[PDB]
Amino acid sequence: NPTAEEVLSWSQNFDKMMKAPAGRNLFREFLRTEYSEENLLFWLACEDLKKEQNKKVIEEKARMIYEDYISILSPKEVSLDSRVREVINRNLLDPNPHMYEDAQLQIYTLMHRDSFPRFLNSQIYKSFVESTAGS
Ligand SMILES: [Ca+2]
Ligand SMILES: [Ca+2]
Repeated sequence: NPTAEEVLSWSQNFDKMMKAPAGRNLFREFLRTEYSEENLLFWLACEDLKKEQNKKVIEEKARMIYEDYISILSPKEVSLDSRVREVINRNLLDPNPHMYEDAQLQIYTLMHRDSFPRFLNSQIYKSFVESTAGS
């Protein structure tokens, strides 16, 4: 169960927050307030895919990820460099569970550099810290 001090410690360590299930859930709540939650949803989907070996499951999950977050027509599309997308598009024709690893790192970095600082300045972050303090 995350304490006030744990929630506060995340302000100096994005990696620590992202390792914590509560860190990811609290961050997600914030991201939805600024309509950038697709980045984290994609990141989580990629984490889940990496744990699969069954070919049908890999195919179905890889294609779902593409359709939800990669296709230029998806409403939950994430922002990726053209070289990353090119390699994804080739891999889509023969899916493997590591095919989103580069895109995952790109989106992690985006979250770290762009939305994370805004999280730390948000009233919702203040309220998270204060909701777990026993004062
Ligand atoms: Ca959005
Ligand atoms: Ca396999």
